[PDB]
Amino acid sequence: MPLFIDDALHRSKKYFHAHLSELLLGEFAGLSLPLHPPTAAKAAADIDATREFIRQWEGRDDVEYAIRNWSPVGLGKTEVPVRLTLNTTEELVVFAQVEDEWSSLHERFSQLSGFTAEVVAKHVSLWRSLSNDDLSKAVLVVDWFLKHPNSGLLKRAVAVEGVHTKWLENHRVLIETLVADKRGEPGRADLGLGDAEARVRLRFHSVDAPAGLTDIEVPLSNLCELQEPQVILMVENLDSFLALPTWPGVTIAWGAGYRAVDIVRGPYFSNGRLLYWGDLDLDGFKILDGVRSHVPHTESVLMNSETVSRWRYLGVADREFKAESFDNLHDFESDALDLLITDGELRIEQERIRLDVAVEEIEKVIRG
Amino acid sequence: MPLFIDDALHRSKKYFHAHLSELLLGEFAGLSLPLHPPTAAKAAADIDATREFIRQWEGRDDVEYAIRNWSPVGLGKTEVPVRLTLNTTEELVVFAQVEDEWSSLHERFSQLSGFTAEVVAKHVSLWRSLSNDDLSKAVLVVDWFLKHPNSGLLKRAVAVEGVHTKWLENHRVLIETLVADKRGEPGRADLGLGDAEARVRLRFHSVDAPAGLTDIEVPLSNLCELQEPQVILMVENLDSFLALPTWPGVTIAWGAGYRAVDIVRGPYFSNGRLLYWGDLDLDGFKILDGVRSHVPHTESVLMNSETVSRWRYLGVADREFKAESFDNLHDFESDALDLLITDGELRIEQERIRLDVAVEEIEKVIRG
Repeated sequence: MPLFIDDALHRSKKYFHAHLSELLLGEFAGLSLPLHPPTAAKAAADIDATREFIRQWEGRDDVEYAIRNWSPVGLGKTEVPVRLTLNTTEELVVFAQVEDEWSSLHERFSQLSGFTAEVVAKHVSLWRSLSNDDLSKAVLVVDWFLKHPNSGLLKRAVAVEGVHTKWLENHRVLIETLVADKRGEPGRADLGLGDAEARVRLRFHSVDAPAGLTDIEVPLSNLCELQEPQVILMVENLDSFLALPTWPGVTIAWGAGYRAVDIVRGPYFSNGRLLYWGDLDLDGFKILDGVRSHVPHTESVLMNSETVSRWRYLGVADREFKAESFDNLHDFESDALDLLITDGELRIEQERIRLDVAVEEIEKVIRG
Repeated sequence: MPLFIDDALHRSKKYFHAHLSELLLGEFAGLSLPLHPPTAAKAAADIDATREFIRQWEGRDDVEYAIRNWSPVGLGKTEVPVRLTLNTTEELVVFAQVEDEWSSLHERFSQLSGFTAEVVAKHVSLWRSLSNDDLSKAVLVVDWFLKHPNSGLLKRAVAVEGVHTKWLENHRVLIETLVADKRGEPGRADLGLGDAEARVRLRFHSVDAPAGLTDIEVPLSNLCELQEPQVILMVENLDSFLALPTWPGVTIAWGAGYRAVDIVRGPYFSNGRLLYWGDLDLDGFKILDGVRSHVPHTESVLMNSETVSRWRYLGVADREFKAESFDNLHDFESDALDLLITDGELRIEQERIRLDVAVEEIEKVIRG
């Protein structure tokens, strides 16, 4: 089919957008589009559209013309445009009508001349839409990450002017690439940003309270400053954790559900006898399994078929129950979870156990 | 209009439900419903419906009948039912067809005979739908609240079997009424339940860290176990609070927004020089005002027209701005809030201040 000038314009702009990387590198191979001039029969079938096709190309210096003999259809020998060829990037950009976009791209590109041009061009998609101020901030941030490698600092501790956390996160992939470039690392550099926040809550009896503080929440990293505990009681439910009294030599730990598995990776938790009390449901047993995966001498409390049998009348159906296998449960815990399964996937929350009964069973287990 | 038997049944049941309190008290005044027998003309216009009306009442001992003379319409003297009268609660309940509901209501009511019958009947709406087990638990809970007045304990510390927090809350108004009854208090008793709310977060320099713990979160009640601070830096935004370094003799406190006003009620906060750093918006200044309402020597940091003037280019419009007057701001803070107002209700979040600049201004203010 005949390629009209509007169609060539569209294809040229589409190609320009498809090869933005190469053009910024000066790697323009040229674009050649055949215009497919009408056959004699088509020229005779629609004389006016064929005239329009030819007229749209007349007088262009980048267009090849050829004489076709249409004498059999009464038009005689007529010169028709056959092919557009754009050899230079300037010809493409002026033809594709993208001069302002190209100038803005080169201006932004030139602001990035401190980095490898090849890498910049390959990821043009990351920066073509940024403001010049955003680019200047980006350069400043890259220098900051090069001067403070593995800072371990929170995203907020990047003290670069105009750089707030939401902005730094939004362009993060670009920053990682540019840090990799300056470091000579492939792809994306580790920024060495931190997250901190590894926290755990502990309660003490007044005789053991560090500096007399009987209820503290600390980062896991500070646990080495404490006296080693003889007994740790980890409690999943917070309300049960808070209602318990405190005992000499016993550190009470809040398990915070599944967070228990990450918490027990701290050496503090292996230095004592670890007792765990969770929910009587799938999730409590899965947390117990994960805890023993790091501290195998973990003893369960109130997570036995005897307690289940007593308190199942307050159980509700666990709505999310999916049979999962746990490798680190003892037989009596497999028996208790199976017992919860068969009564209709029961969940017996810790809060349904009478606090005094839980205290009595805990005291029995702790005393040995 | 003639009242058919179905309509009387409906009205009797509706009345029964409307006076449930009085019936349980034996205060049944009787129900009298006039049946409005047809006039001669209506009896003649619809002979069959009139026959049905009469037939539905025939043979009932509680129905008054009267002879109407319908001879002018060819029916002669005909006896017609004129009025239903139910004098006893049994007649009403059997007629209203609510025997099972009435028996269940009295059984539940008899379970409440330990309390004033009048009060129980007046609030029948609170208990008619409970199970007998829920009633037994309620009695046990009432005895618990009578034996532990002003316990200050959390809802979870109610160690009554089968009573969990969600259940105790769902029936709470009923429990308060019953405790009031046994206490001889009008209406609803204070249960004397607590909320054990507090929680302030503190960071220390390593030389001041209690037992070497440099980042702790404690209940406000534990603050008396700490050494009195020389300087407190309260920070509203958490990310700024965490990114700051720690200084000798300086305790950094997390203000947690509006929670700062309740936190500073602790004597710990008056024992030192209290510095506050909040957001540059309406909320930060309102928190500062509330803080000084308890600790008048509170000094603001970075909440001045100089800092505003420098960082306003990162401000955004505060969308919830409502002109509020604050009594405890100093003139330079009124000037800074007014400056935020006039540039279009700006919010300049703490995270937009360069961390090193905030550190420098904080260090200047702390050093004096």
